[PDB]
Amino acid sequence: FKCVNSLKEDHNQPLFGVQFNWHSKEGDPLVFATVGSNRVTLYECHSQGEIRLLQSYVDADADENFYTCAWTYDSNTSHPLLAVAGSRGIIRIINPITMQCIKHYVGHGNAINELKFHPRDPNLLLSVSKDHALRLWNIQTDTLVAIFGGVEGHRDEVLSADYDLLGEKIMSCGMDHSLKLWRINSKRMMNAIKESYDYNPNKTNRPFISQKIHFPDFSTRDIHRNYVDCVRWLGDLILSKSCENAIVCWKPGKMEDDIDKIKPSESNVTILGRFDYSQCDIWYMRFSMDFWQKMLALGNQVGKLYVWDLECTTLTHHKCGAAIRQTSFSRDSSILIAVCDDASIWRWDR
Ligand SMILES: CS(=O)(=O)c1ccc(-c2cnc(NCc3cccc4c3CCO4)n3cnnc23)cc1
Ligand SMILES: [Mg+2]
Ligand SMILES: [Mg+2]
Ligand SMILES: [Mg+2]
Repeated sequence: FKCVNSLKEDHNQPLFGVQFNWHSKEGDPLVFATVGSNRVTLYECHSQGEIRLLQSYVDADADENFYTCAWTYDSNTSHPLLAVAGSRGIIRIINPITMQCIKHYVGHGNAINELKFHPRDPNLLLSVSKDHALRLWNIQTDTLVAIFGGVEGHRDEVLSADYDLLGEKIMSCGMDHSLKLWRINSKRMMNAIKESYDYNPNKTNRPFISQKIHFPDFSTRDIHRNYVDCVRWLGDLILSKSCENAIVCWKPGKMEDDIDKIKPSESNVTILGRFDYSQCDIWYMRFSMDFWQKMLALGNQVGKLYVWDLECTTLTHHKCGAAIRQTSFSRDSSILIAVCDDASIWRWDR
């Protein structure tokens, strides 16, 4: 990788999120979104390292602090859509063509730390919050499908979550040092999703009733000893990190235990490997994988970018010295974008 370009957003506030739109065809514009301050900005990647500013969304609330964004598409037209959220605990769905807010969802008792769209169902949006819960939304019918949390749910702020490859299950993590598994392919969750598609408030005076999932399908506090701020699936395996200068690769149960045979009382975990690095011991630092899950990237607190081949390399620039909060690879993995605490954006080309 070579650093081909960089820019600084005029708001001068930290950028906490960056996502390339992976829902565009080959030959279509390479677009990425950044989120920082109360702003959402779209950029287009062109040849010879050129970055073109497309549009900017500025939230009506000046006190909003966007922490996360995630792309989807409208199933009927294939038109892209962008979901954003942060400190206000409000999810906003933005039309990226006009950069206008189409709709909003309220419900979480606090800030939203991460948003993820179901890998198969583009209408299924997952949010994780400081209120200790995860929420699954159906954005086609504007319904709250399920709330994951309660007694045996997270006991502190949820920082991250990820769906597995097929979207049959979710792994979540947070400030309680725990990683929790929630199956959404159960008869209960499959019926709840089916019911959310039939719901329409114009044909009934009764509200749609959300599933209250109080119990995870697996839980562990034996991987990390501090806030777990990033979790991703790698097939049936899990990649997770805390502020202990390591990304841990692990699985629930014993070495040969099938993840779909695991009982909720499973007390074993198996560590399969570790990706070690330096100076990334502050909270709220996200790692990312390319579409192919062949590369793993993580920025550190002094602007160094670590890249590992999943099938190490350190990317540095003398002008890049602020914490890299999040990175995103373009769908073809030819471009890696890093966003920083000083509102700076860095473009690395393969
Ligand atoms: C020192 S400072 O500049 O004043 C500052 C201020 C706020 C935050 C902050 C960032 N991000 C989130 N949530 C999203 C999140 C969650 C897990 C990992 C992760 C992210 C974003 C990048 O990596 N926050 C929730 N509460 N505060 C925060 C960090 C530093
Ligand atoms: Mg084996
Ligand atoms: Mg299976
Ligand atoms: Mg063990």
